[PDB]
Amino acid sequence: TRRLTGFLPQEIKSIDTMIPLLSRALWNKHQVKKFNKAEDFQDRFIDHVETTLARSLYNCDDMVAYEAASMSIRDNLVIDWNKTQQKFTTRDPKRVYYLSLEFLMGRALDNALINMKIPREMIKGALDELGFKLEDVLDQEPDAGLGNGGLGRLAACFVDSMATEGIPAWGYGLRYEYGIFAQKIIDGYQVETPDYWLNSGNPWEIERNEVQIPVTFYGYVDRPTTLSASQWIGGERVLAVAYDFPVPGFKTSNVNNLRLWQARPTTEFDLNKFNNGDYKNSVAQQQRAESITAVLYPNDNFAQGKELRLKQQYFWCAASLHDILRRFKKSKRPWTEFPDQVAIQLNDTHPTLAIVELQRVLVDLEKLDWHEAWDIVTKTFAYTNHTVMQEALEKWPRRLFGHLLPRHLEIIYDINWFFLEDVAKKFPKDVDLLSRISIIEENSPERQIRMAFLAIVGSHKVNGVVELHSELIKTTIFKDFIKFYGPSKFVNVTNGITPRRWLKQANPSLAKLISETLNDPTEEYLLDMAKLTQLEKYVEDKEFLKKWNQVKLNNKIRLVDLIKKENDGVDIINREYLDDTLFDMQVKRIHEYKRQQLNVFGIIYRYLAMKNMLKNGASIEEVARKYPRKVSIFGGKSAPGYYMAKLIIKLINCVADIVNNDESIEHLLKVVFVADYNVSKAEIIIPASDLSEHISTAGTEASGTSNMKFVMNGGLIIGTVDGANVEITREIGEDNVFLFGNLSENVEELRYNHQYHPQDLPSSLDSVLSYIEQFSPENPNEFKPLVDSIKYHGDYYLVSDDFESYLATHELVDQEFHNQRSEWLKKSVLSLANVGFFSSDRCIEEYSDTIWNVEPVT
Amino acid sequence: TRRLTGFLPQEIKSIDTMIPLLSRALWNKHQVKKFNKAEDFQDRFIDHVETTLARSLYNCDDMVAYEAASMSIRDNLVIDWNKTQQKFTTRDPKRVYYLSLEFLMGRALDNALINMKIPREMIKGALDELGFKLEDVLDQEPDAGLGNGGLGRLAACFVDSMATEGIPAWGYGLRYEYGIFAQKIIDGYQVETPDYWLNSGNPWEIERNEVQIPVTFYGYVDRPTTLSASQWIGGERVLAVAYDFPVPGFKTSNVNNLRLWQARPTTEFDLNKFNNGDYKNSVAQQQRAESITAVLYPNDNFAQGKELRLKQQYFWCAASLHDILRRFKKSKRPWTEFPDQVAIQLNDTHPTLAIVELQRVLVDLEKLDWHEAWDIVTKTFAYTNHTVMQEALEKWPRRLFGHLLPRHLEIIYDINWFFLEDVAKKFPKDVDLLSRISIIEENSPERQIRMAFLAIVGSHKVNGVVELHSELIKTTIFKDFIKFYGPSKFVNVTNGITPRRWLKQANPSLAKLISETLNDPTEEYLLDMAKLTQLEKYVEDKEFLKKWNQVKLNNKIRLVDLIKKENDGVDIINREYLDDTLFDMQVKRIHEYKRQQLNVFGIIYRYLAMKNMLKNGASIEEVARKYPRKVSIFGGKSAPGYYMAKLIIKLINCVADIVNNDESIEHLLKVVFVADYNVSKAEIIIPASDLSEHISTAGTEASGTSNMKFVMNGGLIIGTVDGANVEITREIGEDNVFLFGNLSENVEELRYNHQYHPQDLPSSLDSVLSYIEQFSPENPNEFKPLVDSIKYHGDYYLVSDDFESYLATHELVDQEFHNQRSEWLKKSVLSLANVGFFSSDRCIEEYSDTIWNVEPVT
Ligand SMILES: *Cc1c(COP(=O)(O)O)cnc(C)c1O
Ligand SMILES: *Cc1c(COP(=O)(O)O)cnc(C)c1O
Repeated sequence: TRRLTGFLPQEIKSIDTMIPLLSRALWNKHQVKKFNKAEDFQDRFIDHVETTLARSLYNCDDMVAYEAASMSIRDNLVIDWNKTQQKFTTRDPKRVYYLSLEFLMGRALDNALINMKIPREMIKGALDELGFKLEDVLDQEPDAGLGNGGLGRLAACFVDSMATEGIPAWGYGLRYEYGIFAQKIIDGYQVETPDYWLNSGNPWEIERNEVQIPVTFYGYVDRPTTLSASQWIGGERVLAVAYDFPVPGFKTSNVNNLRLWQARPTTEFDLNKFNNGDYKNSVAQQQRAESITAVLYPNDNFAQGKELRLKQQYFWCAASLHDILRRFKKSKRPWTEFPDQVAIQLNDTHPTLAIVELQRVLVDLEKLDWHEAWDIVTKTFAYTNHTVMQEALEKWPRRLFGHLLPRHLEIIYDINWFFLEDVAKKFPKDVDLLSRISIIEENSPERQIRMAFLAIVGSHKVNGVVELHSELIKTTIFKDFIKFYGPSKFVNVTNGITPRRWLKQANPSLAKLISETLNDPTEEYLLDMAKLTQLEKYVEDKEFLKKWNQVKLNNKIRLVDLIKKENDGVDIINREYLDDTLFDMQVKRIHEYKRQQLNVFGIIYRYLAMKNMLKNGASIEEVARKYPRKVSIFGGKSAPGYYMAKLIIKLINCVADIVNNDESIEHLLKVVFVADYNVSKAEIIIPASDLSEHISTAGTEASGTSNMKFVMNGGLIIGTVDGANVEITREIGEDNVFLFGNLSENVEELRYNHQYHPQDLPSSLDSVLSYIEQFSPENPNEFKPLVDSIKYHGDYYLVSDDFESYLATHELVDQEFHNQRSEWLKKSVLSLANVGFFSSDRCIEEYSDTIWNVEPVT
Repeated sequence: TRRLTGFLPQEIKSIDTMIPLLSRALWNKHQVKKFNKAEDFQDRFIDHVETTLARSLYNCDDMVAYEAASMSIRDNLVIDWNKTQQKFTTRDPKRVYYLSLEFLMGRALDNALINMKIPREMIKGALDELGFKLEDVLDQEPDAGLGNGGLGRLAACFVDSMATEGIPAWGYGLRYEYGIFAQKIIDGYQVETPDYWLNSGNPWEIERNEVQIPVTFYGYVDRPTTLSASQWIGGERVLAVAYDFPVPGFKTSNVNNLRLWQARPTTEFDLNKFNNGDYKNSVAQQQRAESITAVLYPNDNFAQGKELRLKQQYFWCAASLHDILRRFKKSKRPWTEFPDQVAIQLNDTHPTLAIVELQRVLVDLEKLDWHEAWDIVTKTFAYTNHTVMQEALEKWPRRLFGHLLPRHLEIIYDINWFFLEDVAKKFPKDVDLLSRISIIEENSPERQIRMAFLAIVGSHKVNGVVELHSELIKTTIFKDFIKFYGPSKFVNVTNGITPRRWLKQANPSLAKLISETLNDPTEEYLLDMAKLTQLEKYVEDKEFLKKWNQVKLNNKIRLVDLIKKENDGVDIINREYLDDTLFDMQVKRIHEYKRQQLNVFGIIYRYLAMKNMLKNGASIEEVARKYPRKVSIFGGKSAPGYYMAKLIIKLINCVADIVNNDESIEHLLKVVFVADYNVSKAEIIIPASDLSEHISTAGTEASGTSNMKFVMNGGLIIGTVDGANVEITREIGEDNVFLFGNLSENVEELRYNHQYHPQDLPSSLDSVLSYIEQFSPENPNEFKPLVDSIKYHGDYYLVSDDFESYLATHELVDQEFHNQRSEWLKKSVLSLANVGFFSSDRCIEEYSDTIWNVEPVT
């Protein structure tokens, strides 16, 4: 009884003898086996329809089929999830715990079908014989509302690669009920909605009602000097109940685990209250508890949200560390071996409280010496940093932090004290250094606790996400920490993406082409991306290029089908002429620095130029020869209160309404916006891409994984020389990317000249800003804040500066693609051929060998 | 696609031809079959552990096993739920819809094991081979928090019988999240707690996320004379989502359905609000919606609750009628045939709005003539009335009703108008009749709508729950209605209980005995309870009686085991001597008229008598000879604000603390209170019963089904000549029940004399009232209101009057049981032998033949 993920070997050798031989024989002659053949899947599927779902052939529809098929696949997974967890218990290897505030998991079923050792075609077969089109049942699955942007997607890809590599890793996070939110574009505006992804339960979790951790907030420390084992007599306690998500690996039978926490009240219902008619309060406790896992990134733009964000980050750090030390004590190993057995990765600053908490439990509960405990903490953590600009670094104010977490404030003051002593002993008399490098920021009037500095001081390794970013954190925001610790502590591991979701799941038709040309029927190239350089040989010969183009044309058709479906059966994109239609997409977070507005100003410019040309008596054959057939695809969500980002979404929608419906330019240009862009939409959108925009102001992006997703699928980049664009260029060659705009050196000066020595706007740009001051007749000055930020508030994101360069590169793109497609297709094949360094398997190799010092146990 | 419970035959003959023969062959070669053998169940079970629950042999504990096994059985059920629903669709028989505000379903697994055509033993076998004790896994199941008292349990039993009989019936109700509440006795007090029965989901439902009915509140009617099709432009809309619970029948493969509604907001999350930091309001709608199915019987003792109760009753009437007319229209039959096809039973007044609603939809939406519609309404409904005292008849105030339901007020005024005309034409010049029989009560200052009168006027049949009740409603509260309608309309169908839960589930050991003795290996007697009269032959012979008693002893052990478990391993009841311990239980709603206080006053009396006896130098052999070993088992819940009922629970607990721990009486008396008495507890508690108390003031109980449950299990009744006691007595014979106390004739006079001509309290009673004015040292006047109600406020429930009679009958009981158990055992065997009329199968036969005019379609 009692232990769900592994019996220590000894326990099993004792227990086994007290079980009567008949029980052991029966259990053994009826133990579940994994599917070995399609019939096996059919039998599980039909039994779940008839028994679980209490349904029959006559009313098992596609939602039923998905529920049943998911239940069958999870059954198979559980068998290997149990074996793997027992192997690690029996073999006690060093383990990796990956703490991330968001895991952008996407949809689980097809990924399980691909990472299945004995196949999508067998299951595909089996389902079709029972009456089901796999693709129709695949669509019934809601994307897990467990993450949001690239931070979470990086945690997701990693989790996959660790499982493929048999690395003993677990991810810990939160089980958000409602996602971050979900986007509807109502009347050209974004309206936020609850992302109801658990409405019909969730067939992939294991709810572990058995694992319930208590977590405490507020209270007081009573000793009756901080260094000593103190007692936190807290004021509120909530419960963390775990939910296990199994994680398959490609070709392994090693299934690793994601453990997410849901917050529950200590007292569900209060009958006293209800019976006295105080109904609202009888359920009050329940309400408070559930706030903590209700929504991702709760609005912290006011005290209550600042509090809830901290409250949530403590709850997950607390419960996860608890579960991480519980498992350790089954080893019965001495605390001094904890660093040799546990590696915890802080994916960004959000889990830094885990440092302060391990110190808190080792000193207050476990009674170690403050200094012996701190040595263990130090050797256990490592921090990945994703921030460029110092302003985005997380700080908490002392009043709030103290009130909510009294003992953890005490330990942060202690930690900082000894660190600042160590600094004083290394740089005698350097007064200002002590102020700058301190964890507590002495500010007016609220002192802050600088979390990123606490994370450097508590970790044995910090790393950036791309080489240039890494150089930059040693050179800029963490310079003093490099002086005191030495360059050694600051590493780089360039980000990457998983081949199985982003190439084999998202683009099967290309995955088959490669397995055909390179003659690799076992898809071994997904484990060894290095082999894709062989595609370079076949760059020179025609039938291959025809083949390569066809894949991309069929992929374009899928996207077109999606836009039609999403437009209630009406097509937006003109399907005839599609092979000569350049699909140009910019799908990412709507934010002024991502410069979606630069891209829109470029669209309006081209449109204005086309229209003017027609009216000056050119035939469309003449206009089309200069501005050929294009579809601009935009997708992404704005934060709920970012007014300017929400304006940019309305503006894209307005441009689309005038241009898409303007007969005169006869379908030479269309603008489309995809709502509630999530991973599944990105799996349809990315393999269809002819060109993808990666145009942020230079110097603003640290890495950038969707860039890599476009490259792995033969898409070309038009981008700024920033972020992941720089490393893409290194690997695939400068001659294959379309770079433009200013470089970072010139950014601070061009910014200065804008205010204290202004030049003027280019006529091109001035034509579009006057033309929107597009048309918007109902409110002919709605788009004014945007125009006036460029035209009157120093144009901080350099739209004016890059406008002409951007347009010049687009003239290039257009001629390349339409008029000399064999040159275009060579850029695409070579992209593929050299994308392999960005495989998240290589990121996990690097992390395992330099930071975690972890070996696979498979 | 789309229809979940049956394809009209035609639809299938058409569809079938379009399915390719290979799909049809595959589907057909992999269609789930029902378990035919234990291996079949093992395979489903292991697969659910490994796959659904992602677990393994090494960590599949009992919660896991239950979850898995439940899932396997539901799977089997679903196969026949689907067949049955399709048969009815194909055969279009008249259907019965049973509307009930509460369905006390209890725990579903074992019931399913028993009502399983090919067995608990096969499953049992199978589980044990895998490592599981059935009984350990059975306990993991929370009792469905879907009902509360007998009203709901009547609906539950019915549902079972209809299913066994192949009667085409569906039950409609609400899916309460939190039950009514759950009771913890903290410090001897009841503390209400949320009944968290859905904490780990619910493996028996089918969540039909597909069936979502809108329901509307407030608003206005706009015509721009009520008679006409009017438009209700309501002000709030909530959603009703169905959850299907399959309902097996014994030996049938006919599985019928319970459809429960959950209220959902029309808008789950409001991102606008959230983003503005108005977090609280962003989720506000959700909050309001969920109020409607959050809790059963919401506290209506203030406007807000009056409102919520009406709100809830409308929601369920509305959604259910909707679902009932929807299914009707698949028949494509004329509205004039609705009465020939739908029979809707109003289980009590709570669904009377269904009348007004069917009239509302037939007139406003379906556009029938007010008078033609009304004729259909009339012929469709029948009302079972469960109320004795007119005061408990539901009325709603016009302001509130009107405000919440404006159109339904209009129709109620109309309905009433014509009815009152009809009355005037039948009784010219009878002025006051018109006032009395009216549906709208002209009162100060708020006019009420008398729901029960509306229900009479809208039904074609009204029925009481027991013959005497029935006569009484014709004679009293509904007399004028009998004058005007004629006796014919007022029927009786005495209530009853299902044999399979209350005998075979709750008491297997007896069910085996009967199958052994009557040589009926097939348990056919559960279908034909009439055969149990054969047990009467075996009344006379010893081995049988030994056998009969053994059963009851083992059953008592079970209860004891329960109380121990519930007392943290500490036993309360002394296990040695158990066969001579009379288990005397009164498990029911704590209410002054149920007279638990009479029973407690009787316990304290006996204790005071015992103690006094000991102190007067009797040896316990002497005390024991007079007051033999008894365990009073109390169980039941008080309403949250019923101060006096809550006092009574403290008082029972106080008594138990003094008596149970009083060494002196050496275990001759124990008082035990079982907290949070639900059905499962009642399935352990009832077969263990030696005697059960049914002691309400005479004239206060309409029927009373636990009484029958006790009878079916050989328990004897001590009761008032009231309620179901009267019919129990008829059937099993007066000589087998212990009746006492005043008769109803005498109640009004005894009551009068209490105030305007008082006699004095019996000394017996005065001893106990002074003794509690038991001990309670901390607050030596806590129990005063109880004492002063009897002693100074006319003792309206006749405790004083019946005290002595009660004690006298107890003396009888005690002697019968301890000293002449063969006579006791004959009462028990004969009880059994003649309990058969109270089989809910016979209730359902009667209902089917007189009221519903329904035939089985099996
Ligand atoms: C790839 C991915 C991301 C990360 O992309 P960024 O370049 O970091 O914007 C975000 N969202 C989705 C849905 C993705 O698939
Ligand atoms: C039988 C039953 C009831 C109905 O009994 P009443 O005699 O009407 O009090 C109520 N609750 C439970 C748990 C039951 O099993």
